[PDB]
Amino acid sequence: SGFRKMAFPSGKVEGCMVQVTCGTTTLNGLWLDDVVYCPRHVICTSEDMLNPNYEDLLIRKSNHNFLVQAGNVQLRVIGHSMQNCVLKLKVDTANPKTPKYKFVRIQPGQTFSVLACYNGSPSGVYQCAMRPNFTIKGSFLNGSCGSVGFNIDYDCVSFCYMHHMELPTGVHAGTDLEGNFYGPFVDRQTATAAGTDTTITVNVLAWLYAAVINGDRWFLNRFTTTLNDFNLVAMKYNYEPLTQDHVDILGPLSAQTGIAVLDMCASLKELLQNGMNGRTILGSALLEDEFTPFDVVRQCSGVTF
Amino acid sequence: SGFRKMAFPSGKVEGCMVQVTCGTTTLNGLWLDDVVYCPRHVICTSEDMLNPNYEDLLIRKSNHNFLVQAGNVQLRVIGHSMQNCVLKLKVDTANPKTPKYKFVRIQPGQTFSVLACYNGSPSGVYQCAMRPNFTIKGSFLNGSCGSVGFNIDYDCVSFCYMHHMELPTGVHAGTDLEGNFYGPFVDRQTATAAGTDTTITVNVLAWLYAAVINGDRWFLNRFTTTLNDFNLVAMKYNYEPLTQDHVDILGPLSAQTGIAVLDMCASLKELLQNGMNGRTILGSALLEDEFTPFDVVRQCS
Ligand SMILES: O=c1[nH]c(-c2cccc(Cl)c2)c(-n2nnc3ccccc32)c(=O)n1-c1cncc2ccccc12
Ligand SMILES: O=c1[nH]c(-c2cccc(Cl)c2)c(-n2nnc3ccccc32)c(=O)n1-c1cncc2ccccc12
Ligand SMILES: [Cl-]
Repeated sequence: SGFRKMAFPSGKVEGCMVQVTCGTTTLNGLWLDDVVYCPRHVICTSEDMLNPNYEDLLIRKSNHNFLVQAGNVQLRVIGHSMQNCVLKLKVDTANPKTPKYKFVRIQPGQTFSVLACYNGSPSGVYQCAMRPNFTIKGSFLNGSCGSVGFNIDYDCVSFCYMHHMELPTGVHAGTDLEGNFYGPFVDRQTATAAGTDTTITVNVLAWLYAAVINGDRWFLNRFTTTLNDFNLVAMKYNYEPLTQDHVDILGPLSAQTGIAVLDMCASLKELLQNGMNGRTILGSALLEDEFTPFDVVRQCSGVTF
Repeated sequence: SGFRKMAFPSGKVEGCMVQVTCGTTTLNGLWLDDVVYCPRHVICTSEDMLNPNYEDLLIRKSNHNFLVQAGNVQLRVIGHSMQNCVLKLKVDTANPKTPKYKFVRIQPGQTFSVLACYNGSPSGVYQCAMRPNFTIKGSFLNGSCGSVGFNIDYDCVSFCYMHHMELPTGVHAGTDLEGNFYGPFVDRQTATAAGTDTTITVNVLAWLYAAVINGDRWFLNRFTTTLNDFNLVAMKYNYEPLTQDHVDILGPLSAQTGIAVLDMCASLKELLQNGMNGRTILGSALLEDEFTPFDVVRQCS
């Protein structure tokens, strides 16, 4: 029993983190096979960050301008290229600790484990969700760029996030590993801000199932709802639409608890309309929305990697 | 910016996790140099657990009755010894991935990371605290025993917890890596009562400082309190007393923010007495008590 913010074991990713230095800037890179991936703004001075044309800025660099430190060994850079916002440094040595891996782009609401690093060295690991407004509520200090987010499935690490920037309100923006930012954010100095956010409905439902699995049941009720009737209520409370796919993905939790998804939806409807009336669910006084259905299954069923 | 329940990277501990089988029971062990540590109740059946004579039960076991597997590689046990409530299984091979390590016994209120494992393989990693009643609010299923808690103190892995049992409350109890239980719990079936779980006041104050560092300031006020007067309000609300040592440990955060510790006590006093009035602090509608002062400094600077 129990339910915690639970990250994937991070060892497979730790073995891939390196330090990348260009000029007076140091940040983190991800070393997979014979390529090191890092944010392309490693080549930028703070002065460069205004209307930068990265094609100019990168042609003014050579291989010897990049210093890649992998523990006690210096990897020699033998080529470089950029894939949209991600710089790819070709090195002379394939990382012998490369895990089985994929690059995936996740959807708003999906979660991942962040391995926060400084100077190529892992510092901590925590869970994040990609918010509907395409930010993440991370914990990142100066020097954390190039830290990555990932999920694991069996023996395969699926990298889905590379950290690039902090926004004015203290939330974070970054790219997938193929170099495309999540959301309208850009690796240049602009006066932009995160937009209005919403609550990830399918995740709140997953977490209510986690609560039932752990014995917290006070919020259940006798009612059911149709999917459309639920969504008419959800929109009023700034919740994301629940799709039929979300209902399907919640199936395993419904089977394990015996509570139909639309029955859970009626429970959530009543919590939104009445509040929690001083009670708590899994130690929280708010409805938690950064556990996916799979996060609940992997934790409550003891999946290993 | 930002503030998250952050665990230490688990890779150094992953390299020490092994599977330990005795009879039909499989749980986890910790492989350091040529020794594997695991809960001694691995040798018990559920019927043995009703009234176990661990000394007699261990005498009856042989080295070959302990099956140890590191990944898909089998290790041969060449000795077995009581270590309070854990077993030390001597094996043929020193673990080549043994990190620099020490065994530390932690204090109530201190935090640590847990690598939850099943059958010798890792499931996930999370942060938790040793509660004032010497339980931990973990996430553990059947088969998780032998999973360990740890901190990474600079150049060294500090192992502080090995998991042994879930109490009827759904919270968890275990030993340090010397095999001595935290709290009054025992590795046998009892009508074990758990003490009063109280809130870790020094940690709540640390987390309020984290909130100010991150820009949440609405809860500060111009009232004042003495330490004794604050502590009277604290235990009214089932908070632990705040000691002079706690005040000094909050020194670095009070210096960074410019807010005296007793002035933050005045803020916490008002929050306890009036509530939050529908506002949140660091994304929470409740006061968080599982970040130590050290956790906040580590994460915020
Ligand atoms: O580390 C970083 N480096 C840089 C940086 C980029 C280029 C050159 C240089 Cl010299 C630096 C960041 N910038 N700055 N302007 C940007 C504009 C668009 C994109 C990224 C940007 C940045 O946001 N972060 C940070 C990341 N996460 C948390 C942080 C907390 C506190 C301070 C910085 C944090
Ligand atoms: O895995 C475990 N194994 C055993 C066990 C011990 C001896 C023999 C056998 Cl055959 C089994 C546990 N027991 N049982 N009585 C005990 C009495 C004192 C100490 C430990 C005890 C135990 O509590 N746990 C568990 C640990 N954490 C979470 C759990 C969730 C759900 C079920 C079990 C959980
Ligand atoms: Cl809360």
